[PDB]
Amino acid sequence: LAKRIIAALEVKDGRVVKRDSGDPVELGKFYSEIGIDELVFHDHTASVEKRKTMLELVEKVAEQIDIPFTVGGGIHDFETASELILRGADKVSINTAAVENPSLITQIAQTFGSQAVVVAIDAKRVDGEFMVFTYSGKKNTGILLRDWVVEVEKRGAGEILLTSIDRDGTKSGYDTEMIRFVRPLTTLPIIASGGAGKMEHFLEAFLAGADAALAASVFHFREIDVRELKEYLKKHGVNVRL
Ligand code: NI
Repeated sequence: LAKRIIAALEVKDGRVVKRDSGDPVELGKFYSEIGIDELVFHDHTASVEKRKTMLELVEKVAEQIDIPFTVGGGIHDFETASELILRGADKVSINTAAVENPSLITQIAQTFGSQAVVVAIDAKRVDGEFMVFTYSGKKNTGILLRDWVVEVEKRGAGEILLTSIDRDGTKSGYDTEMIRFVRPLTTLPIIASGGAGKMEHFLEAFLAGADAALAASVFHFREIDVRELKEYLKKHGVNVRL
C-alpha cells in the first residue's frame, strides 16, 4: 500500500563508487537515519575477491542498519544467493543469470520465499519495442519486456526492479511510459529506476503505478532531501511512511 523511497549504492572493493563519504556502511546508516525506506547495493568487485567482498559488505550492513536491503551484481547461482541471504541480506537482485536460467528465480524462491527474490530488468526501446538487456546493458537479448515480465512472475519472483536504459544516468525523469507499459502485466511490486532529477519525478513515477522509486546521486549529492521529498509526496496524495 505505502509507496517506498529506495537509495541505490554502487560499490567496488568495499568503496561507494563516487566521517567517510565513500564508506558504504556509513552512507547506508546515514540513509536509514534521514528516512530512506530500503537500500540496494550493486557490487562490481573483481571475480577473485568478489564473493568475500560481498559477504563482508552484507555482514557489516546487517548489524549497523535496521531497514531492509537488497544485494546484487553478478549473482550467478543459488549457492551465491543463499550465502548472501544467510549472512544478513533481506533480498538478492538477479538479472543476467535470471534471463539465462529462469529456473534460478524459482530455486531461490523455494528456499527463501518469493519476497527474497528481486529480478532487476534493464530495458530499452529498439525499433519501437521494449527489449530486455543483460550484462550491464551490453547485450540486447531479443526478449520482449512484455514476455519477460510475465515469465518472471510465473517463475516466482517477489519484485521487479525496472531500470530504463533510455533514462538511467540522466536527470530528465523516470520512464513513466515504460512503467505504465509494465504495470498491467504483473501483480508484483515495481521499483522504478533511472532518470530521477527532482521531487516531481517521484510523483510522476507513482502516478505511473510504481510501488517504489530508486535513486542514487540525487540523494548522494543532496540535490534532493529525503524528508522534503516525503513531505512533498504526502502533500500531493501519495501514501509514504512518515
Ligand atoms: Ni551491473
